[PDB]
Amino acid sequence: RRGILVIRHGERVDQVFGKSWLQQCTTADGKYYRPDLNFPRSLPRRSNGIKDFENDPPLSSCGIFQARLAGEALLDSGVRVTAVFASPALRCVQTAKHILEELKLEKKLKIRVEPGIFEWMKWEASKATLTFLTLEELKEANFNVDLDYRPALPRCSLMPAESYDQYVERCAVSMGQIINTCPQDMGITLIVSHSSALDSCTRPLLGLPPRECGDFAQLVRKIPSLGMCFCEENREDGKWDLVNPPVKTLTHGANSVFNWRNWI
Amino acid sequence: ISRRGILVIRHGERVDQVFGKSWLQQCTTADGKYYRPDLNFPRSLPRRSNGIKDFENDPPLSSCGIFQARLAGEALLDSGVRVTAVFASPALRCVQTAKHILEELKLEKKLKIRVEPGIFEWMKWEASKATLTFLTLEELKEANFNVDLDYRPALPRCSLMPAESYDQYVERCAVSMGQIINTCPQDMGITLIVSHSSALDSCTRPLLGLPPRECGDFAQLVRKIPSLGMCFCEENREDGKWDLVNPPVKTLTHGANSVFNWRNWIS
Repeated sequence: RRGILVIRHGERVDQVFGKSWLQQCTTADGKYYRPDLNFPRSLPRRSNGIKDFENDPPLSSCGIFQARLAGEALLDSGVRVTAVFASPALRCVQTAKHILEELKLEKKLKIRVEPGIFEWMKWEASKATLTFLTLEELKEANFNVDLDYRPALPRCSLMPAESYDQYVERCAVSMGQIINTCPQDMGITLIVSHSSALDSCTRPLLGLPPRECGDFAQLVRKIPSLGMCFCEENREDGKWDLVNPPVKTLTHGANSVFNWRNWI
Repeated sequence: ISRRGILVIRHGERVDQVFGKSWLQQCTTADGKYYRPDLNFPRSLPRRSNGIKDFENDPPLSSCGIFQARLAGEALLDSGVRVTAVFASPALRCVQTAKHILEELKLEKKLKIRVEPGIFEWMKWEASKATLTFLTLEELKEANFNVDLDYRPALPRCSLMPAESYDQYVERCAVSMGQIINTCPQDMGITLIVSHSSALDSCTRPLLGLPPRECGDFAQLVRKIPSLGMCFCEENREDGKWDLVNPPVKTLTHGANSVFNWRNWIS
């Protein structure tokens, strides 16, 4: 059968170090350094400054570990991946990348950046306070992105004040186009997105109405990094069925800050 | 100039830390083979005498544990420091942690892991009520850990007394550190001691010429040590005294990842 696997991005640095993260890793000198190993080895090359990561943060090292471990598990599962779409958020695109690298398909498949599956604008910041990397920058930062892919919703079309109902509609519209981007291949398509997407990108396929707004927010906070939601298409009925994801869940503990001076 | 240093490092996350004492049962088939019921269980278990049953009291690194060990290894590479030797507790989680550190340092082939029962966990906290076994050097060599087959431990495995007191524990640690520090005391590099939480105190105090902490004070401090937690000592040129200093790599802080199941948590 043909399947859709919705996947949450891995741990993001600001989930661990807070909004101040960017200040914690930037020299007076203006440069980046790792004050803690969980900060990534390096940041990708970016316009409008290091200053832009603030609203579009990268994966933590743990995040990368998570994305790789899932990728590896998809390889091991024997499943066939035929396409990957990702929210323009750097945490998503990075997650897509590491999954592919462990699947050994980073060269074979090109990441399709789809703003239509971006986070609900409400939880994010306004337009004047939110910017993504350009395909060019990603290509330069070594993400094998599809330069030709025409998004169901271009980046500037995202309204920094969309309602819940507009969000779920744009998601349904985006899923629409994706499902019709060559509906033939009998493989799995990856949608690497955010917590909310596990509900807002599957319900339409399942022909279900949007959850009540309160009911929705309540469910999407419970979703962990690399959390998955799997949908399959029935041959004849053409209906979509919610099924078990092809890889196991990932459960592990935190690691709290330590200091050998804080002995006594 | 450079100085000579000792870096005590706690092992990475162990599976039973996450999945509990029942872990072995969760990843064993009705058949009797191993499988991964969650991605945090490792890809595979090493080849072991008695098959699978012995892991119960000597568990492996979780996937996360491995990530942690690797991350630190990489950081040591990046720091530019020179590592000249590694010693590890016989516990599998320790030997695994040493291995991954070396692999990221690119020295797995160049340096051989010296297994030293003298720096094993305090026996009080080890259910050698079941009887500890460990892996043998041979089994490790076969499981592809470049162990030192010639290294004569300051305390051989069977000399560990399953009822040692706190005072005996700290003394055996001091005695072991003793021999380690005299195992060619010349090279101006860093020696890794990959061991347990307790070792960050029990293996550095003697070097620092400090008396053992009060037992309660000691237990209270060692639960606060995280995976890959480090404690660094340097030797003064003249004095010959040891100084407690900042570890050559940053700390590693990250969040948990709780069990999920969508179809269910929806209703």
